[PDB]
Amino acid sequence: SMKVSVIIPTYNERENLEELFSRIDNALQGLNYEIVVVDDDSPDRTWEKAQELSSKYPVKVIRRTKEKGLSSAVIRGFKEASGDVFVVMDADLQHPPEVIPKLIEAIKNGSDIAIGSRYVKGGKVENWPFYRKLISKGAIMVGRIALPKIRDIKDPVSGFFALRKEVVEGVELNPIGFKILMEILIKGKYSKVVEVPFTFGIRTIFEYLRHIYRLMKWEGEIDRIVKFSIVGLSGILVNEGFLWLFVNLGIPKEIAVIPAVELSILNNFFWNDIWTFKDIRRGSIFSRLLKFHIAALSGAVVNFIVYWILLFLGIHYLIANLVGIVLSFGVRYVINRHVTWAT
Ligand SMILES: Nc1nc2c(ncn2[C@@H]2O[C@H](COP(=O)(O)OP(=O)(O)O[C@H]3O[C@H](CO)[C@@H](O)[C@H](O)[C@@H]3O)[C@@H](O)[C@H]2O)c(=O)[nH]1
Ligand SMILES: [Mg+2]
Repeated sequence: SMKVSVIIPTYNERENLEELFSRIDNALQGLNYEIVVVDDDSPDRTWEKAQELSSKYPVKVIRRTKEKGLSSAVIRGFKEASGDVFVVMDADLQHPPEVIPKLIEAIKNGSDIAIGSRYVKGGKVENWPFYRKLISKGAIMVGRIALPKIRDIKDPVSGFFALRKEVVEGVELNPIGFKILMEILIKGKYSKVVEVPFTFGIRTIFEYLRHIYRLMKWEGEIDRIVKFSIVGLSGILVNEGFLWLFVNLGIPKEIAVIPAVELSILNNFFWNDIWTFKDIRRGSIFSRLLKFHIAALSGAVVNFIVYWILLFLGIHYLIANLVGIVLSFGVRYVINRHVTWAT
């Protein structure tokens, strides 16, 4: 036997509690389940509805008078729950309790985390327009790319998931976090994660980006970027340095850059292999060298195209030039982190 805590944070949720609880109990009938409801002193009748339903449903109601926030509510729920398996979902019925068996079965089969996912095969998000569905996936893309850990997670931003209690014991999760699932995906202890398709139902970006910056720092990814830029600086030295020498020994300036840029690449790869990424090196050292070349070149292409496009859009050459170097750097790092150094 296992005890299942369905944790549900609430603010102004009322006309949902009756049919929500109805559907949880039917889906979770027989299983030792508890419903933990954290309410941030909502002006809504609720909390008040929830303790009355504590007469007909196993419900433990938490009333926060001087704390607010979706992610902070879930943290508390983790503290107040005695089950072995946690389920987090929303009160507004956008998360269907009928897929909760499918979530817990996935935990039983050996997965530490089970995510109700909109975007895996089978998943749906009805009633949502295509441009709002794009920017969601896309924002998700930025996360999957910036955080290699969650690369394969197609819906890391779900508020609808399940997890084993051991994933969050003794872990400190940011209460200011935008989305709790990713705090768990980054700082949680686990081995397996699975996504479970569900159909999203009927009833900010700069906040999301600061979160990723926080997760990128915590994972040490900001460090990797810092140490990457330092390695690039050395390149500038070895590049210009061998250029001057080359030009002084007769070699024309137009033909001296060619070996000088290449010696800078070799320089930059070397320090990168044995410093920035010494922990995630793999395959041949010649094969990492080959890919690093593809990386430095990819950034050149990205720089060229972005430069010229901005020019056609009317942007100042010096501003188009700066954006084209920045984006070059970004792509060169991403391509290096994911491909050249594939963990
Ligand atoms: N204690 C507390 N509870 C909250 C708060 N805000 C929301 N809750 C509860 O969080 C649930 C969802 O809030 P929504 O306002 O409905 O969020 P959404 O934008 O519709 O859903 C999006 O974010 C969710 C969380 O990640 C996702 O589950 C969903 O996919 C979607 O991305 C509701 O049950 C709501 O009562 C809060 O500030 N404090
Ligand atoms: Mg909602």
